Amino acid sequence: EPVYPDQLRLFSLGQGVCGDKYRPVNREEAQSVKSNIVGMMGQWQISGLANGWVIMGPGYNGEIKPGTASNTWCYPTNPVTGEIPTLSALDIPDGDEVDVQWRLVHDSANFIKPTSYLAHYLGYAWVGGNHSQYVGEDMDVTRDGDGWVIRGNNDGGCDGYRCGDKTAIKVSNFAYNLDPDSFKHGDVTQSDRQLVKTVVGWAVNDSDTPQSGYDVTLRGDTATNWSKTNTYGLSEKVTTKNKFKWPLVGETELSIEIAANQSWASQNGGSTTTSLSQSVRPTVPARSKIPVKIELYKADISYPYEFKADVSYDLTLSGFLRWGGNAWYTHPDNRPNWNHTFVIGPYKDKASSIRYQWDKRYIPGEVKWWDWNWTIQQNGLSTMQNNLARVLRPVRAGITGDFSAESQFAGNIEIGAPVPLGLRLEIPLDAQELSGLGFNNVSLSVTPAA
Amino acid sequence: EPVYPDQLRLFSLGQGVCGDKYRPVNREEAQSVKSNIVGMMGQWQISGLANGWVIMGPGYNGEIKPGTASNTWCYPTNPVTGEIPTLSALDIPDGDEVDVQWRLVHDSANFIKPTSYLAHYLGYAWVGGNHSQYVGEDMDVTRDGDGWVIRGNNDGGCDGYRCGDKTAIKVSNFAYNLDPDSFKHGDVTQSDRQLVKTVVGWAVNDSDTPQSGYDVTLRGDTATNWSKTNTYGLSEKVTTKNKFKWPLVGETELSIEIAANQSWASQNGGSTTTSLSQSVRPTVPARSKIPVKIELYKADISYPYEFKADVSYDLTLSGFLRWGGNAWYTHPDNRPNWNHTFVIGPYKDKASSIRYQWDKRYIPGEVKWWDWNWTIQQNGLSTMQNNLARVLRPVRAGITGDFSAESQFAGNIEIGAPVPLGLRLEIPLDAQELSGLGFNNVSLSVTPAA
Ligand SMILES: O=P(O)(O)OC[C@H]1O[C@H](O)[C@@H](O)[C@@H](O)[C@@H]1O
Ligand SMILES: O=P(O)(O)OC[C@H]1O[C@H](O)[C@@H](O)[C@@H](O)[C@@H]1O
Repeated sequence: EPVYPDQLRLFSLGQGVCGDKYRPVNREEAQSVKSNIVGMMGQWQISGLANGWVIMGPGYNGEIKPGTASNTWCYPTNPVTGEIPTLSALDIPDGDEVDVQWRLVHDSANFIKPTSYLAHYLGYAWVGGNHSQYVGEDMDVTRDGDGWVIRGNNDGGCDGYRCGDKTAIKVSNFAYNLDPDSFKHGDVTQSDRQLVKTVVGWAVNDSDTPQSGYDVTLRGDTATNWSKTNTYGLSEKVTTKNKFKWPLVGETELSIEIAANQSWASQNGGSTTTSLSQSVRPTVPARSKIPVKIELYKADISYPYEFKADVSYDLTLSGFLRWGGNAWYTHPDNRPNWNHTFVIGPYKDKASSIRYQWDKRYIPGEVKWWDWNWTIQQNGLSTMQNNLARVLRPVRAGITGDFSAESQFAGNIEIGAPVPLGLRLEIPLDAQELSGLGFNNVSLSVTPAA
Repeated sequence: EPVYPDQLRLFSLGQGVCGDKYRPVNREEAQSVKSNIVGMMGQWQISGLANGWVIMGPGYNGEIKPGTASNTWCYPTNPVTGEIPTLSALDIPDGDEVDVQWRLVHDSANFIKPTSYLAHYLGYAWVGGNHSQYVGEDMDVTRDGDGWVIRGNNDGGCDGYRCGDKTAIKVSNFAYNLDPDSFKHGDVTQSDRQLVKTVVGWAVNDSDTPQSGYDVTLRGDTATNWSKTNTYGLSEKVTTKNKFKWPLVGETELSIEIAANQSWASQNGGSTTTSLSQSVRPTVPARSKIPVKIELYKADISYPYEFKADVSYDLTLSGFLRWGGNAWYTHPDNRPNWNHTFVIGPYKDKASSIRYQWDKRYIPGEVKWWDWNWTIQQNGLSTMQNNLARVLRPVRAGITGDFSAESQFAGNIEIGAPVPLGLRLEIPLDAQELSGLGFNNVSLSVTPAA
């Protein structure tokens, strides 16, 4: 009965019209998940709803009001019910890699219990230590190269058929993707925008024609010099998927690009040369000159910073599958030894994706791995939704350090009131002082706007 | 010449087909704005791109690959160009409201210049004081009953036609919206999650056939206590637009609801009954009892928290429009007194929103206030873009203080494997003892899942 916004589909077939298998979303349903729908919309997008209503984009504040639209937000006549909720992220503060993983995989409520449950619901046998009669208790977490293994304790002996063969949950292949958008910074340790030099003068119009087609344009270059630290080692293994420019704090401007596919901890500063470029379209009255000034600045900035890195890992379940109750699509009854890897994080393929397999579980052709319906048959839709929501809970780790920059730049060429006496400049540029100041190859040139 | 996510439109018109005036987005362009496109997509939606490529929705990690789809992501053959960039937030350090307003309107480079320039680009006369030849200089900032007034110093004489009639920029109707997603916190002052009692016992199936039709259900209730402080008083005037759950720090799951349209400072919390209602539908074999166990915990967390509140305000330009040079759509030529207000912040209506006007500038019927194509022609596109980008640059204020919570709760009901001898329970519950631990009206009962 809840509308799942991740199942909406937009059609462009004319007023109130959906493609085969879809039907228009109504004003009340769209109200119930309103921020999800708007967030799936373009700034000024206006899309239709049932029965003469439209929802508007974030630029209009996601307003729902009567109106007509040739494109319509639609919802399946046969939606997939019982989606797996997405829980709030679990944030792990910055530390060394081993310590960050440890806080993750040794957490009984958020990792050991959920994943052991998962094993157990799929029919994996013996998911717990010998010191508990409950699933995912008495579980030893031990290092395995760059990951970990969690497996019931095996001290002393046991009963049960093959009871010594505990199921293992191997956590490996951790990756950490830094999210630029998660940037945050503590108090500005140091800040100041300092007027270093002013370049001042005149542009004259020596002619009868009121000159006004020309750009006047500053050129030249300077440096941004920056550095950062990394408080812990996890930074050695952290990357960012796409390059981004270091974010703007306050009234400064830097040219720092962080690069993709390269250690966070191996990008600790350096000197990139920003570029001077300002232009200005002045209109100059009948044989008059105009005052012209360009302010040159240096700026320092420094603060502690925090980004968050999305942690992903592979979870491999290994053990035998029980006679007369397991969830492999072929329902083997011979207790074969099994190994399956689920990718916990960004999707890699169908076989390794609980979300895919679960969302498609009513499509017979798609069921080539686990039989999720069987697990619902066993435990109820509820229990599975909540277990899987926990298993899939997003994990982030804090990546921290101190940041520091200084850069130089030029303000906008500023233009004054025209006073009376193909445009001409009279704005002295002391190449040598500027160069001494750090402003190199500076040049002022006049050229046409068309 | 980047692709503007805003101008993307999805068409469902068969493989490869766009609506008139649009063209398919190619795989390189999809790639450059991937997260934008993916965020407009159903979980498993697959959508066409140029030349037999497709992009897949978030469930598939935004993957781009060869494929066919009957809907297509398109882009205009003639896009609207020069979108006003969106700069990162200007961050004002927490203070009283008077401190936050003071800091904002007195900021020359971030407020006085850009607003002064904007008024000058629109044709307002004399945006500047007597003691400077430049726009947005020698500007007095005075208080006008409530908000502010920025206006050229008018002391001693001035030259120029009508030069005593200085344009004024007034700041007023401030508001402050807490952005929940801007959360960060300081040192996690104190944390801990402690077992206070284990309830154990049995559930019996005395009947001859297996039993799967009963929920075993825990009831009762516990208090949750949380408190927050407010370092400053801007907090009295902050609101959130929508309710949100206090965020999850640490491992701890606590339930807290910040309500909309209610002062931040008015919600420092207190004590809130939460229920322990919990349920499980076990399957007990013929003639058997399962071991049962419920764990009871207390947890507490505390820390300095920090959220950012968006500052929004009305910006009113008052002065006369120059003869032979203004942006009002009718281009008046009689130096009329003009007052116009823009809403710097969430959209309210067309007249008072720069972004809307800017973006719709090429629709002659939508030009009923300012002529932004004329501003572009007069000053150049880069210059207006950069100017408007400074005037629309988000301003935020830090909302800080201390957070603390105590909570009690039960782990899920756990079930052991069936051992041989609706459904019967022998699980002790000492009314008193439990109450002394902060667990009230505790009960365990069995009912039909129907
Ligand atoms: O019934 P199966 O397939 O042999 O499972 C073998 C074992 O699996 C589970 O882990 C437990 O219930 C054991 O007591 C059981 O004997
Ligand atoms: O005569 P107008 O064009 O109405 O403008 C009057 C004055 O306005 C502006 O502030 C300046 O450009 C002046 O040089 C001009 O004299």
